[PDB]
Amino acid sequence: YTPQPDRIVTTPGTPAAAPVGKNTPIMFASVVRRTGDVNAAAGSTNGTQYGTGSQPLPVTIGLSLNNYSSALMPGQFFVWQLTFASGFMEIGLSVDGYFYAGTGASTTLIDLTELIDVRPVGPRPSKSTLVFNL
Amino acid sequence: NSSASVATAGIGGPPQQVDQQETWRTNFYYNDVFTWSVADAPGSILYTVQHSPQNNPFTAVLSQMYAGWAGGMQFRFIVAGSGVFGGRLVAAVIPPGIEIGPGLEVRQFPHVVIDARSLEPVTITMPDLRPNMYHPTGDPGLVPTLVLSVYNNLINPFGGSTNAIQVTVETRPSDDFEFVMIRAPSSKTVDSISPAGLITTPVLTGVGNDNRWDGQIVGLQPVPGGFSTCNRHWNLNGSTYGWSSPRFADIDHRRGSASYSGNNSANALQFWYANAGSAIDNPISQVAPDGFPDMSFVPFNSPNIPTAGWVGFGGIWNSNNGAPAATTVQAYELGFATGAPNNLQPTTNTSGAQTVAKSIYAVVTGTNQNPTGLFVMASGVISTPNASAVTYTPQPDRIVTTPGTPAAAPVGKNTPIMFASVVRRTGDVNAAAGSTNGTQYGTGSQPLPVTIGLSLNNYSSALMPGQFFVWQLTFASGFMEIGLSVDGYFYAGTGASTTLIDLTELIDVRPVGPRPSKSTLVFNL
Amino acid sequence: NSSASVATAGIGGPPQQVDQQETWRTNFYYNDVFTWSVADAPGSILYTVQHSPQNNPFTAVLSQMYAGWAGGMQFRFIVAGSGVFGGRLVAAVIPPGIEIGPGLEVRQFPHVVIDARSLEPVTITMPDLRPNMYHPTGDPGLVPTLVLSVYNNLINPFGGSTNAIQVTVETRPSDDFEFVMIRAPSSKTVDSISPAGLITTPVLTGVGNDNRWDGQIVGLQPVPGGFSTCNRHWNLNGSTYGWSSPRFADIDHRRGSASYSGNNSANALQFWYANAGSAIDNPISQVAPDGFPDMSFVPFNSPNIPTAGWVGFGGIWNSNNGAPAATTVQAYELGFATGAPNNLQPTTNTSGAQTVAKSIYAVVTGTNQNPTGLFVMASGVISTPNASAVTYTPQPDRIVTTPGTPAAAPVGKNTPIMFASVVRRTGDVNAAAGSTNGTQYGTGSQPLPVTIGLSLNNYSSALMPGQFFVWQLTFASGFMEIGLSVDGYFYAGTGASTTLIDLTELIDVRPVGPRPSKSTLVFNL
Amino acid sequence: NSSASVATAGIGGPPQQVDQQETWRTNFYYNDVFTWSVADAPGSILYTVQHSPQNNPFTAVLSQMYAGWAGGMQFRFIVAGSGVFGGRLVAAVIPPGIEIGPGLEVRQFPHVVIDARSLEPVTITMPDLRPNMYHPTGDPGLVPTLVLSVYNNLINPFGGSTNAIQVTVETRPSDDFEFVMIRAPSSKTVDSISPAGLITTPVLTGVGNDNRWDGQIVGLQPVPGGFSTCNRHWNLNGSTYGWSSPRFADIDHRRGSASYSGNNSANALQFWYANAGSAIDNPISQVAPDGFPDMSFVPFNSPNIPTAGWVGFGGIWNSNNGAPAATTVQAYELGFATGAPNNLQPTTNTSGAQTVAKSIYAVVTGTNQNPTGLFVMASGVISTPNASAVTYTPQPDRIVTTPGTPAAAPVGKNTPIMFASVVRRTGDVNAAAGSTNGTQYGTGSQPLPVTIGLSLNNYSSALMPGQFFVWQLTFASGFMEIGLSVDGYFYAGTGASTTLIDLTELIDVRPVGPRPSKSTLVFNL
Repeated sequence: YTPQPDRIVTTPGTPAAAPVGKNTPIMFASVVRRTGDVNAAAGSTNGTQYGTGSQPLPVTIGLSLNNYSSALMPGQFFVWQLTFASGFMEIGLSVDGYFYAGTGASTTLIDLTELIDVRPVGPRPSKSTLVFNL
Repeated sequence: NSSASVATAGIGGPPQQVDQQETWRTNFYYNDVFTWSVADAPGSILYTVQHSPQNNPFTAVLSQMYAGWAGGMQFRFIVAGSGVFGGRLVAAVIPPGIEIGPGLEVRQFPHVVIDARSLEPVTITMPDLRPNMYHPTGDPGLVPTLVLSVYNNLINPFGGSTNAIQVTVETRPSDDFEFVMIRAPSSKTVDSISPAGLITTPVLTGVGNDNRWDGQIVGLQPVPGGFSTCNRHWNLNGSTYGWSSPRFADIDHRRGSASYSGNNSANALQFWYANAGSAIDNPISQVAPDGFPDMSFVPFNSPNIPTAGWVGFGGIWNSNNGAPAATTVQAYELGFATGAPNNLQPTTNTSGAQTVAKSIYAVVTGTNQNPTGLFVMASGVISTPNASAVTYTPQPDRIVTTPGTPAAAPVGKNTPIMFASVVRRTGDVNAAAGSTNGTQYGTGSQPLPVTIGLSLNNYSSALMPGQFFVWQLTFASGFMEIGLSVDGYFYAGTGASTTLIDLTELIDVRPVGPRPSKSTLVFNL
Repeated sequence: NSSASVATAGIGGPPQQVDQQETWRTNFYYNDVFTWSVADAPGSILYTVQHSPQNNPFTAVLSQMYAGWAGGMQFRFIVAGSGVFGGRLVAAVIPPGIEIGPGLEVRQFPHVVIDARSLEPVTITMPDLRPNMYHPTGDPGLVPTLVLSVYNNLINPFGGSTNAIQVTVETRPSDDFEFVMIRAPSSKTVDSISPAGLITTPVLTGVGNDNRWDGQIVGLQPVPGGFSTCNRHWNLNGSTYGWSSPRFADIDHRRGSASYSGNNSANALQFWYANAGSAIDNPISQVAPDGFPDMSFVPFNSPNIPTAGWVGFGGIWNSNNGAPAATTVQAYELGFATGAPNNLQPTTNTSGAQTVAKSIYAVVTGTNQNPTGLFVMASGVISTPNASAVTYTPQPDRIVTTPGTPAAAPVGKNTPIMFASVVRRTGDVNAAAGSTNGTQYGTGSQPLPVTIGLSLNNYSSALMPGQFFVWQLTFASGFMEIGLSVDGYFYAGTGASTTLIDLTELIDVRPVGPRPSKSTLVFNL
Repeated sequence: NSSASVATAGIGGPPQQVDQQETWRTNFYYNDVFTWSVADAPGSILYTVQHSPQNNPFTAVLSQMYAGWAGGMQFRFIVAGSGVFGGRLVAAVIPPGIEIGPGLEVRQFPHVVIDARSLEPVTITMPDLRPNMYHPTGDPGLVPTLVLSVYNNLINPFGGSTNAIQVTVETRPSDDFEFVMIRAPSSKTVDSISPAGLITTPVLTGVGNDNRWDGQIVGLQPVPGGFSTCNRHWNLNGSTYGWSSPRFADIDHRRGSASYSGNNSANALQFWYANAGSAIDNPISQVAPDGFPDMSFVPFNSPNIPTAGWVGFGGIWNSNNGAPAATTVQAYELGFATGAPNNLQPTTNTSGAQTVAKSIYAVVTGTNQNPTGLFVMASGVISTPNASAVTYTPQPDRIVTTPGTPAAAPVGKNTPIMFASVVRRTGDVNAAAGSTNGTQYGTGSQPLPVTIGLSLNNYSSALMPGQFFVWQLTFASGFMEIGLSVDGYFYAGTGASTTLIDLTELIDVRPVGPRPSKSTLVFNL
């Protein structure tokens, strides 16, 4: 996956994303174009690559346009549930703008193409573990 | 207080005057059952129904007799549980005009809660939500929806395992409910629903009825890696991609080419072949004659017999004549191939392919002629050595199909299945079989009485996408459930198992009724 | 039966608030009559009608003035007898939403018997079975049906040919019948009834023309093999599948290739063609340009003329400059074909076709150009050599159709009809015929004011897909019924006939209103 | 007008549930206002409304809370101006069964008059003229409509210096008004879907962008002569006549032919073309590859620059190869054309078009191959002379559209407008320019957020074909109204002016709702 965290460039003012309990910080994985050797066959039928971001742009543009300090005070995550064709999970958003999952020490990619729907659970304490049941 | 149900029904009923014919509706009766999984998310709808006289079995019967009706129905739910399963459900009556999908908050309605450790039954009432006019039986119009949603997720502690538990539904007509206007009792039937009829105990307990070899169905075979089949295979939209008819009949292709191998006229192997697009004599599809196998060719040279070939008896018949040639009549392997005779290779793709025949044993006198007919019997026998281990025939890689074919693939823990049958085997010339029962397992994906019924009568309306139609098999010991998809393929809850299920211990089969395609089918043997 | 409900209708009725018209309607008026014979079998249904303000003629005139209606209508029946004939009919008021057709029995309905030996008329009131909901005059909804069926067979003591008697029906509105919502009887168009106005006496008499050859309608032609039509056709859903305008309009196509074949640039046949589906300057659909004939081409070889070809007069027209070429002016065959410019073969499928034009005689100087336009007149002539020639043109096999076009095939004893007209024929230099007109028959699927009217106003939800809208055609001697489907085909009840019906001795046309499509339309001419 | 309807509003039962509430009904509160000018014609309609609880503020919020309604609602009108002013207005309640427009004769329905001199307010109680059934907040069924029309025109005797006065509209629910089917508050049905939410202020201030160029929308551009647009454009029927999906992504077309010009294999100008109907990897439409610009190509010969051509960066890719050939990679001018390689002409229609590319500068090494692909980036930059910043690109002529596309033309005094955006421009390599980046107005039909929400939700039963959905724009100096049609095009009441309207001084946008099309959108700047 590109970029790796050691590659990511930042300003000194940046808050860090770190774990809370069993809750872990998450990145959003995406399909991005790849290019290799000049004139030769790709070696991959789908052309696979996983480019990463920590926030989706419609959420970034909304947090920049309109201040939400009052909405989530320190010690809370704002929570939504994902319902999949089979199974469910809950996802949380911190003050610091980083998104969290109850995936612990897992490094496995969660597939969003089987998503049926997402609905808000509402604001919750940051210590509480987010459900993962896939 | 708000106006009485019976009085408002009275206001709904004017052009009618003969009134209520009943004094009996206090008992509750079995409507249905649904399953609740540990998967089923908070806010998920397991079960929904629209208000109808069909909601109760007694009213369903009486409704045949009458043109119109009005009033309420009461619905009662009993949880099976165990005392150690938590989670809770909400039952809501949705007044008409409310769209139903995952955006519907079902707890902002008139409602009651069902706890999963509940000993006692929980009941809710569905009144008439448009008492302004009576409803027709045969064309109801605007009706309220009953909806059941998961209020809190299913909590198992895991002292064993259990990942699905069931909730029963029971119904009764209200004291305001009424029928009016007698009509012909025959128009709507008492007999069981049009898919259910397709599977009953005699198709499986004997007789012989498979859609490929027409042998006795001994067992059910699961396929973990799916398959595709189309020849004599029908879906519930009543369309086929195959080329043979569901009425078993002799194999006749009038314009093909004949040659022989052995470099000598007499005591030789006759060869016959034709292009795919040469099959003019078939009304169904001009891509291969009726009754020709959906199996690829398995090349051999004397003295060897072909291993896992389809073999049938017949001979060569001149293009315009009235009778076949008698010296050419012998047993032949029949199959799909390309580049016949001389660059001959097996293929399971029809597009530019050739339908071929080659003799197992020698013909008295050979013939080279083009064009000529091929006349070979309806159904084949498997050629394979004596003693030699049984590998079910045909394997999926062998199965020939048209490009239009839908594939059978897994759903969750549900796996696509084939019906296994006893088919004749022949090996080495003059030697002992090596097997006392003569064992072989020939396979089909659909039984023929079900195929012929799906071709005769369209059932699109009966099972809409995301559902399987379900039946239960009860055995002398144990039970299982079997499901039928839209695409005509049959499914079992056998997962990654490849073990053959024995149908000779079947006591009975009964319809569970239509169910969601995601739900796992029970297996308990 | 339901005659108590007078006081329960009187809650649903009164919120509207209107007067009762009683003094004008003392007497009953003629609605229809049907024939009863020794060969009409028991269980057969001879006559049926829906409740409607259109049953009494004066109430129909009043319906115009009002936007709602309610209450009952009285029906009065007269048997013509003799007093020596036995037998009985059964009269039942059928509930709303109960399907009508031959499967329908009176067996378990409330009824009255109508007797062969009766000498006195027998009067039934047909009550309102919808009274809680007031009906709209121009969107009515669901109503009940009055049905008369044969209980006992007509029997005669004696021989002879005499085997039939008639039964007349006359109607009167009841004392419960009412009109409400007078508003402004000002400026609504289809207050008058939309479907009923399509056929009229002076229109079938001498004002109407047909919608494909623009000729005068002489007759009706049954087609017992059935047929299909798409172009310049509209329907009761407002939808069409053609390309040409609702009226007759000239051919202008800017983008073609022009060429000739021969050994010389002069005294040659000009050829021009362009692809189907490329007419982006046609507002209706790109299938062909406007004015282009919907019948397949006629191949011919120089110097011979095409038969039963569509010929039109025009020339090659410069695309760059916008102007004709005089030297090219000639009579041309215009048609749909495939295989252009030189492998031409006929088709009835538009998709992948070419719209083709070829001159029927020599042009003085030809032109080879790409691109060049084609400019031809609206009106068309049939190409036929001297005297005796083809029976009617286009034959059903010649007609082209575009996807989406449903074909019209017989139902029971009702057969689909085409409209026949006398059309102009020209063919072969200084030819002649056996008659001065040279009696050549052009056919259209609809009359053109009907094609124009069905494109001008809406007609949806007025006629039911099971029913046909019926009109009665009355002659100086005898009568027949004609019907219109939802699809916009006309049908008549001649069964397996091919014989042409002569409309010369027509006195009158009257609407009979909807009737089930399996009901035979009567023929007594 | 009726008054027994109230007894009918009166009937209850199972919709009421517990505890119904009168709510506030006592006083008249401001619903709306309309303007009456000396300009307006007799028989013109100033105000119209269907009966609904969305005609108080208090019953519009309670509409979410309750699922069903019934009964009358009172409307009070106050004329303000002077006693010296002549003219008269007519208020009338019209029963259902109507289509309102040029033929709906207001002054011939039962009605009351409103005189301009009236100091005191004039009241009407509007009842239910179909009270038999509860309406839900779904379909209510067809209801009575309130219409106010000018009977005789507004006169000022003191001339044209003052020429308009306003009339206020106030409502309160009547006695017979009731609610039913309460349930509990949540969002529901047709109520939650409206074109309103597509347009809003942050999108026009700086968040949004256009659908052709991805630029930042600086202005509104009026187009008096009309235009047509389909690519990446959408309607309120939810579909597109275009060939691009609604996002910006690379242009990939696998089958075209590639060549170069200059008779040299290195340093040459690359050419690629293909016919329309070969876009094998596009689901939207096979006519052109998604992401391809909807404009006709612009001719240039080397080294001369295209005057206002669309340029993008990319190169040539063969199907057998995993990534493009680098030597080919260069800037290309892209367009739709006919007549490749060397007879090139622009095309405004997709039918028979060719999608063409030519490099603006030399490529390192050319490639001659057929078929072979084209791979070019998502959004384009404008090619145009050095210090050019005249009007906008594309002009209406330059836009390419399909034969299924409906065109945008003036309706009344309402003119179509395009959305103007800032685009990158280049003067050909190096030299000088009018500024650092240079001014350039690229235009699109829609803001990309409106396009994504038309593709996301179906608004067909949410704006009528005769209507515009209207919002009002406030600028620092001045204000205007803007409208969106059901066909996807945007309009302004600017008439024939061409002046660029600046959205950079935009304070606000807010919805005015549905308005009929003919009636003029306000422009006061």
